[PDB]
Amino acid sequence: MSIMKVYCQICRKGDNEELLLLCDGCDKGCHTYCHRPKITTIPDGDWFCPACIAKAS
Ligand SMILES: [Zn+2]
Ligand SMILES: [Zn+2]
Repeated sequence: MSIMKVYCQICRKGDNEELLLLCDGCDKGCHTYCHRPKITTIPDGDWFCPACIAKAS
């Protein structure tokens, strides 16, 4: 078996799940308020993290 729990890359906590953004690209997580600059809109759809966007460019 495999158990997967997502934790924020910055604070390493898995609380505040609505605000813990999960990347569709790489499956890593980060809270809106743990990003800098802080994210002040909750994405309505899927999320791609800044590392994945930089690489895709
Ligand atoms: Zn965090
Ligand atoms: Zn990513």
